[PDB]
Amino acid sequence: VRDAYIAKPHNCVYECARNEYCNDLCTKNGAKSGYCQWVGKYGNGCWCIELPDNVPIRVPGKCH
Amino acid sequence: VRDAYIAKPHNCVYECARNEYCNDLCTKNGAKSGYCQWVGKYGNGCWCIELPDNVPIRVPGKCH
Repeated sequence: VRDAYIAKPHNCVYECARNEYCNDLCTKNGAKSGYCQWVGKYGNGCWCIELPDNVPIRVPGKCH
Repeated sequence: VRDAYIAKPHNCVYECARNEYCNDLCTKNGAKSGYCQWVGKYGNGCWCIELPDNVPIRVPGKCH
């Protein structure tokens, strides 16, 4: 498992305005919990705790 | 076509913090354009202009 921004196609974050939205998105995908980052590595977006390894995450590179 | 909040499965909005994120999402799904609406019927989320009828929208009920 890993803690990371959960990705949507292709190598993009899910933006967010509140923590519960991210908690729900994360747990639906198997993570323990999640919250909304504002000033993390990739800016605004959902961050998941203990996301299963085969769920895509945001990594270095361009989103589109 | 209708102006509406585009839905993420299942009956969820896409939350947002910048307009390009919504315009990108809405136009990929065939809308004329879209923007990040902070306040509205279904609170913060992407609002699309003239989304095609076959693309789900947020409707009453809970996101799941």
